[PDB]
Amino acid sequence: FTKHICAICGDRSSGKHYGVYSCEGCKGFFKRTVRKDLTYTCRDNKDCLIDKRQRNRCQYCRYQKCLAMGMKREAVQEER
Amino acid sequence: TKHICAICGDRSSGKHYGVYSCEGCKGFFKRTVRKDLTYTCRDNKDCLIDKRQRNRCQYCRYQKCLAMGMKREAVQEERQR
DNA sequence: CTGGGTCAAAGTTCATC
DNA sequence: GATGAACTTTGACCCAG
Ligand SMILES: [Zn+2]
Ligand SMILES: [Zn+2]
Ligand SMILES: [Zn+2]
Ligand SMILES: [Zn+2]
Repeated sequence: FTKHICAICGDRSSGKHYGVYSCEGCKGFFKRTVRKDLTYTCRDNKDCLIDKRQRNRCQYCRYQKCLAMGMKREAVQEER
Repeated sequence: TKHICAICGDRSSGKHYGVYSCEGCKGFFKRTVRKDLTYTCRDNKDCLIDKRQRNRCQYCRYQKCLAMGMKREAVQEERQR
């Protein structure tokens, strides 16, 4: 079931992931970012629009928005 | 399931934009859609699109991508380099 | 009331022309 | 700039009280 919306990009959501209502895309993205301790950089103004269509344009801005909406790095477990 | 590109007959590398196709036809469809490129056929819009002559008519290669089922809706926005 | 995993099919890269 | 073989990321769908 996906009755709520993603706080980061506005796509559909099953509910909270890492503390925030998010879609499978934003969940996966935050998980991988944290697991591999990735660092991104914005080529524009560090204010890129994050919606379903544009969410992959800028990883840096997608990641800042994950944090801004409440996703917590501590909620990502170690790899099994 | 097929290992032949439905557009040009070269070995396909998997399904791309809805059609079993090669990396060449995938790449060409992606670029055409992303950049809104329009081509013109020099002959009569019926050029042979095969592994060896696929680049000899962009108009006919693109029309064949569409005819074989490639979907423009499956090409996404360009990401940051 | 959300942790985990996969891998098809999206993506980009860059040597070669 | 265009191409295409090789390389990387995404996210829909599945697992589990
Ligand atoms: Zn999202
Ligand atoms: Zn940005
Ligand atoms: Zn082909
Ligand atoms: Zn032609």
